[PDB]
Amino acid sequence: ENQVYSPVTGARLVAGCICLTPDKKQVLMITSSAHKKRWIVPKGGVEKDEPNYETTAQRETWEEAGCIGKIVANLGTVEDMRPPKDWNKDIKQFENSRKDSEVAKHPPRTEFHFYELEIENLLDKFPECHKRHRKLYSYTEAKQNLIDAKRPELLEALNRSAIIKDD
Ligand SMILES: [Mg+2]
Repeated sequence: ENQVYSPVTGARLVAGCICLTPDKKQVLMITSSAHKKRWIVPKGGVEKDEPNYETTAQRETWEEAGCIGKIVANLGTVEDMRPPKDWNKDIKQFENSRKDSEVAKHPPRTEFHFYELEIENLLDKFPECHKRHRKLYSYTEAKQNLIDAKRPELLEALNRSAIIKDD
């Protein structure tokens, strides 16, 4: 009941960080709690008392990755467009238009507000440090992790960052 939702779409409002090394060659990823073998980036629900998305983003980056640094860019918004859980056994599923196919119209699950952070410190002890792993990855490696994790929206956030893509 601390959770904030879009007054328009009902999507849950979430903020997180693309945390880059000063040389911009690697990004910090954490293992998912829902899927322990899948590598994602730190993010979490904005809480009712938080005054801005930067606050949520830096709180989640500390709670989930033991990462501290400074926000150096606003990477804007991306949306979790994954269908509902009930969808799989539904009657109508897809919409087709002559030269393309799309999944049937639905509201986003989540609206993500992402910021790029320059890592200033990684600490060995942090709130979720026994419940998650956290590791730096080059662009090529991070990109493959996020496809494997089935999170293209997190890949879109990574691609807006200043991470060096010429590995
Ligand atoms: Mg989270």
